[PDB]
Amino acid sequence: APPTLWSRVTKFGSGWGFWVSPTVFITTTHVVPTGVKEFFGEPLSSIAIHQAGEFTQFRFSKKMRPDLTGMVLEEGCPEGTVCSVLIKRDSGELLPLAVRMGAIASMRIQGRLVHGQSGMLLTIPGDCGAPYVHKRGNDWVVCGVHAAATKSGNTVVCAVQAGEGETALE
Amino acid sequence: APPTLWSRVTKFGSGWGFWVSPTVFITTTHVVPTGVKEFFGEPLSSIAIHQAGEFTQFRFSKKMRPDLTGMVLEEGCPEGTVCSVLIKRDSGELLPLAVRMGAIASMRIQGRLVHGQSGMLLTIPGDCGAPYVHKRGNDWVVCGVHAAATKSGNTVVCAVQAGEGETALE
Ligand SMILES: [Cl-]
Ligand SMILES: [Cl-]
Ligand SMILES: [Cl-]
Ligand SMILES: [Cl-]
Repeated sequence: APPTLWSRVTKFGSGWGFWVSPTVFITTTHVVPTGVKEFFGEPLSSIAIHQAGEFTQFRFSKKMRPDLTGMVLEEGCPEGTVCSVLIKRDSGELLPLAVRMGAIASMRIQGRLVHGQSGMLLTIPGDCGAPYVHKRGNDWVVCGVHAAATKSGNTVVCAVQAGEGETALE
Repeated sequence: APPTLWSRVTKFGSGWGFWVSPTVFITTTHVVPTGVKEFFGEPLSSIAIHQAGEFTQFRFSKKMRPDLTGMVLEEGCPEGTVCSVLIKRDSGELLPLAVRMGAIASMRIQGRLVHGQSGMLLTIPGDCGAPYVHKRGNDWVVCGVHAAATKSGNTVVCAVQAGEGETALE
């Protein structure tokens, strides 16, 4: 992952989020701060906030990152796709983790149904919101945000956009 | 423009629209058929319909074009960018037109304020909805939908997504 791609990964709430474009930010629902009247200084009424399970998207009225090109956001990826989870730590450390993605499904996690994609590491709770990306040609695609990990044994889950289709369970 | 890119350009209402991804379709507001209860066989309540001036986006619940990758949709492009307007005609003829893009502004056109970008051809009314695209590296970006042309003298306008910013007038 190049520096500019890492620059999209952004501290947010109790986790992280990701600038898909100058105005679009995605993150994991459970890290979104509660009881606030603005995000990044913008009043809530100036933001189109779309939340479905553990997937949250903000579309700001203001260009927040005019330095960035738009990039492609997809609903997960095909079985077996190798992605990178672009984890930043509070210290500043970068920890890109390779993951081989599995099935898209609605999965019960900590009492809630979560629409997401599981994968096997080839994480810590503070990492939630980190993007799952993969390279397509010379460009990068984002396809989920980090939502859960097993206590051991190398399974992770990213939340993905809402959407039903023939390749997903359901 | 490659065949797959052309394949996204789709007859719609009194004009055309464009598949940005398997679920996202953009078109020009004035070509959207009136008094219907579905688009492409999908009931309106199953679609997230976002309309701002002459820019209309549909996000379907069903994957309508699962053959397609997502591609980047931006709000217009920098001054001077050479785009291609991917015009299909009812006969099947392809007529890609080169255009050098100008200012993004809210412009009065036929009595209505239209948020769009003007450009100079380097069209017919039935062409409305055709995408304005430009190549970035090895990939293509869409940045507007055809909305208007001057009676002569080689000016065109594409509608663009809502959004204010330092490079646009307003
Ligand atoms: Cl690399
Ligand atoms: Cl920009
Ligand atoms: Cl070419
Ligand atoms: Cl697909």
